[PDB]
Amino acid sequence: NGMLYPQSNDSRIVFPLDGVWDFRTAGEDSYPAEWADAPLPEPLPMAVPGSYNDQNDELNLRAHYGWVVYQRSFAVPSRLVAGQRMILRFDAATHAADVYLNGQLLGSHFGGFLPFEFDVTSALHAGENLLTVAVDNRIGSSTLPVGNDAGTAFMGSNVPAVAEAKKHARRQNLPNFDFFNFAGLNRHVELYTTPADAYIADIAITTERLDHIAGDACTAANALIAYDVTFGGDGRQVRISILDGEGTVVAGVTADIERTAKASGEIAIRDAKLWNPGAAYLYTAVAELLPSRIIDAYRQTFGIRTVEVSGTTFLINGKPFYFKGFGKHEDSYFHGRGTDDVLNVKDVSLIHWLHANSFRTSHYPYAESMYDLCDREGIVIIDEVPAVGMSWLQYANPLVAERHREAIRGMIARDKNHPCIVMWSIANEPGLDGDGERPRQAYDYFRPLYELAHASDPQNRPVTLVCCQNDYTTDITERTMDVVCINRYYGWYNLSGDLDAACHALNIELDFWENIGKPVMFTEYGADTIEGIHGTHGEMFSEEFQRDYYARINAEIDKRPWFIGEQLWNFADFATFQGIIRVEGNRKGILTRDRQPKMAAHWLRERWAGIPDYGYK
Amino acid sequence: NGMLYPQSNDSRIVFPLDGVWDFRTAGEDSYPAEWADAPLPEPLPMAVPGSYNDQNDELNLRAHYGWVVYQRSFAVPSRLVAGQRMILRFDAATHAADVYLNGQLLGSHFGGFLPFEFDVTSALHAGENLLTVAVDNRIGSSTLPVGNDAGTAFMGSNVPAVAEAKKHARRQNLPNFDFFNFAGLNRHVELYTTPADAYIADIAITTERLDHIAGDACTAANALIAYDVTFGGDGRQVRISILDGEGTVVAGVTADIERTAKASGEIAIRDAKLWNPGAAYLYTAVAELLPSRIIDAYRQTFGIRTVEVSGTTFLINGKPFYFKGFGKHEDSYFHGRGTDDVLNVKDVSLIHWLHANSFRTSHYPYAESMYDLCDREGIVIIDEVPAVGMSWLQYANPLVAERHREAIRGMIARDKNHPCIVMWSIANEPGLDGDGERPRQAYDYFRPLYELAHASDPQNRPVTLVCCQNDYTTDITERTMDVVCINRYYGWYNLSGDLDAACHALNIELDFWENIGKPVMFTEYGADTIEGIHGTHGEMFSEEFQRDYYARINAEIDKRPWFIGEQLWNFADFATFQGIIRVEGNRKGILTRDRQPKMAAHWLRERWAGIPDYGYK
Ligand SMILES: CCCCCCCCC[C@@H]1NC[C@@H](O)[C@H](O)[C@H]1C(=O)O
Ligand SMILES: CCCCCCCCC[C@@H]1NC[C@@H](O)[C@H](O)[C@H]1C(=O)O
Repeated sequence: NGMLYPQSNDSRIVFPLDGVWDFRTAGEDSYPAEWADAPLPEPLPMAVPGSYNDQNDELNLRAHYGWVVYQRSFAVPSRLVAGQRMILRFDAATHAADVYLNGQLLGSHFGGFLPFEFDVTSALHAGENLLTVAVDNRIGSSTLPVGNDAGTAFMGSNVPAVAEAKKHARRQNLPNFDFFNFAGLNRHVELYTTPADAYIADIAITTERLDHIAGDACTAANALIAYDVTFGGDGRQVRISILDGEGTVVAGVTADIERTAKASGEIAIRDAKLWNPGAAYLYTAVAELLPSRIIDAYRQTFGIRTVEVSGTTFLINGKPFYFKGFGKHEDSYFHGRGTDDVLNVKDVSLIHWLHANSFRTSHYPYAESMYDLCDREGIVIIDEVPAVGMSWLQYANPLVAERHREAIRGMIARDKNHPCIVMWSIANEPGLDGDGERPRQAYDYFRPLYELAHASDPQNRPVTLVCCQNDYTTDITERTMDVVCINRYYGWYNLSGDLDAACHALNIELDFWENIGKPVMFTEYGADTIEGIHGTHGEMFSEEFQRDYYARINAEIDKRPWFIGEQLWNFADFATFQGIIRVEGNRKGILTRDRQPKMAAHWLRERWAGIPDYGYK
Repeated sequence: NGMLYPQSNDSRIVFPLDGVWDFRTAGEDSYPAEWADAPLPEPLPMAVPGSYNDQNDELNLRAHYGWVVYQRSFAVPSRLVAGQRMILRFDAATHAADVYLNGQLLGSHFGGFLPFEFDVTSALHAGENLLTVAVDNRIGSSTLPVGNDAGTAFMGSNVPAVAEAKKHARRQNLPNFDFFNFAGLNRHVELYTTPADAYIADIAITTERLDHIAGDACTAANALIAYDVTFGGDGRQVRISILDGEGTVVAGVTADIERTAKASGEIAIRDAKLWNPGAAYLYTAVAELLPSRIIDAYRQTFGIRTVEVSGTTFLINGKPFYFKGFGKHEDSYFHGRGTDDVLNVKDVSLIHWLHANSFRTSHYPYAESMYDLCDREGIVIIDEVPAVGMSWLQYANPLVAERHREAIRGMIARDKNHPCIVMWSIANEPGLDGDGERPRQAYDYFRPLYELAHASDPQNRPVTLVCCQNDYTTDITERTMDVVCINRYYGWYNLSGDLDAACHALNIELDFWENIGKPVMFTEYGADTIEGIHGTHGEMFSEEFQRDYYARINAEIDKRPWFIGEQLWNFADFATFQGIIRVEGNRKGILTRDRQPKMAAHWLRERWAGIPDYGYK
């Protein structure tokens, strides 16, 4: 269950397997298994980590349907593997993968946005090893994210010629979502080692209680934190040291390991330095398994802070927080969905430049490094599983339910220790409304997932579901979330270009949510905007209209004390499937795809500069 | 002298140090020494490998002048360093660096585009190590590439207000070159191990002779290759096995090591499979130092092919080659000059898409991985040192001369084994013409560098100097190169917009080069072009004008049998210092900065599809 990011220390080494691999496209529903037995014939180069789709302009890999096969060789010193447990970890293979080492199938995985690993201790041998990874890009009615088994894509555009032509068209992934289906080895691949006899398998750190939080929330007189360390392998003990920002041990305990091996307990820290948005502070929990050498160790970063929904407020360290930010995407020009830490570092700086304080991982868990980055940079995150494109067809499918539970458990197991994460999102824009039994069916599907998210998170953070612009009067699910997160496009997708009418409609629905009495925030709202299109009276697609859009809508939500956040759509223009409403993709970015600020970004920067993280409402 | 890329095998391990480091800007001519002794205070995140300049939009790091300081911690298992030689390698730190480990100065380096390394065997210790790297971005009259000590920039735009304001302006780097001065840890950083007592320090493989090359140049009846293995450390022997593309041992010898410890010899390869443009074939030379636990090994890729200038022809494997391609840059939106193998892979695919066969590393050696990529993809390279912006002020400067020799020796030492490299360039557009002694001074400066390039390369490839559009009648240097490489902008920088006149002037200079009797090629020609600007009669900056420009110019050089190549400027739009002729940088790319094809790219693709690598002229 534990998926601690690979670490190098005196007991452990990490051997990265990133670089330029060999690559071949394969079939729509199969690939030659014998490619695992020998070097790929006539291979293409393919960099990893990275989406494969934009890495070859001779081919049209964006149109590819089905399987591809990656391959590379590697060798490590015998003395490095000797006596060690050898683990091969894939940070992400999108969407499904079969992995072979030296011709042996290690196993398979389906989640396209969460890490998986294999014990390769016995499959490894001395000298060159052959690692073959088949990756499947297919989406459909039983995958998360959701594809369509027939028809059209998301927001897509009677005639007999059409029916016949459609029946013989080349097979394509038909996504029920608005972002391009970038596939492949999107995140890092690495071999790593642990001790074999006994080893640290998982660590969970929680902030249990804060006593006498300072007025500025910089410190608390006392902080009670809890630790939970799980072990694998096989009067044993683990030592736990708490290190402050300077590396000073400010607390330490030695705990007994009890048999499923586990050690758990609490630690009191006086004058604890708290983690806040805009003012990060990180401790390190060092776990050392006890017996020019010693034994196993792991260093787990964490931050001390509480999160609590109280009435219509969202309290971080007892202070009323206001979200400023956006949904993002892991999306960029050559990498596609490939992780890029240069871009992550830049984007975090841009979030500061904008005076935003938060974002949501729309619509899939992001690369782990981005959460570490936001931990140290004081940026708050809503962590979201790839459950986008869902409707009643999915709710009745047990395989989908299991994959959804897998995604929630996987995300929370991977990300539980990040102080920057303050809330979980269990879906984006599922079908929730309508008549007959449909609302009840949606509720019965999502409620146990809400409960699972609460049970899985030792910190017990709030849980939301990001809601589509729907009939809010027949939707009975969204109102039961801890925070109401709504996606609204009044004035863009309806009442188009009419901001007076858009504001009127918005205010009517806001009267509804006011009456609901839950804290509410925007998680999406915006307008496609082509940089350089200008007007004295801004029309749809102009920079001025995007600017006007946010000025009008935000003036309306400023009047509502129970409206605790504004996350717009989107941080930056991003790639989608082609279609009549997509001008080189989705253009609702306040930044261009190359991260350049449109007029609305400047306006928002000015607004957000005057809005404090705490106490705005 | 040897700088073999770090390799992992049974005798060696590589520990990458890439990732998100700590970072601070520092002073114009200094940095705080105590930053090397303890964790950086209030650090910024900075991804490495990458330029730092575009990784923080809160700061204006493009305007930064002077030093910055990088830092990170790392730990490796004691059992892995035990008894090993520990080397810390920097693939590139631009432009100069001081490196510290655990408070100790390891040493310094100048030269922003070639690797350097330090023996850290004694400076390393158990647990966390603190690695600090100060990086200097300053350029001036004694650096390569060349900066200006005062004035304005490359192609930059008496009045007392101006003189006085200039004297008090913020200090900035003033480039004598047309690409932005991206600085920092542009390429990978890694720790690696070798055996300590004796180890392989360098390998050189050369194609000495080909007997009876096949008609299609796919094979030769016999290939004589030579090996040269250098050792460090301290009846010893090294075994050398030659592996073909399938990993089959096709040849092998055991050689004696003699003292500077060295083994050298020749190997005949029967029915050798040759490396050609558009049809790569690679062998591996496995060098194993002879005495569980064994000794030392390194696997050196190579390709079997000859390069020979004969009269006005450029012969690869005895066949008359024609260059199709462009100058490139290592340049991209967030990385700056940072190496990005996703982008390298994509770019190589685009080179195939265009039906080009070559490029030049304008204006600095590229990341090593790109040469490996071109080795396997059959793309020919002209390898160039950062000697750009040079004039007579530099030729009289001993420090410049020494740095130039360092760049040539370093480049060739690093890159000698790549079959894709067919030619060295010792400078781009230096001052060579004029009256009095200036031409002779230039000749006396460059001739020994020409000679040095020939002496340093065991393959003895042709050597060129890429020549500025100058007075070809007083230039006495360019005509003495092995291949004449000219940069010409008739119709753009002069005879502006008049393609008839441009072609007339071109034909007059071509009449000059016709009599020189050297093979001649374009290494630059082009027109700034803003994608989306159109006209029925294309004017400067329109897509049509760029297209017309290449159509007319190329029609003229097609009439000259001695004109053996066309490399245009540039592959893709790239970042420059700001100025009145730079619209978001240099826009002479036939592709946009995001690698999208302008009209001229389609036209060129069509032309190049009909031009064979061999036998065009
Ligand atoms: C009156 C009907 C209103 C329809 C509301 C549906 C809006 C969905 C908006 C979409 N929501 C999800 C996101 O991934 C997409 O990029 C975003 C978009 O299209 O820009
Ligand atoms: C009338 C003749 C004036 C001299 C012409 C010199 C042209 C130099 C061209 C420049 N040559 C070098 C290259 O790095 C630059 O990017 C390129 C350019 O500006 O586009």
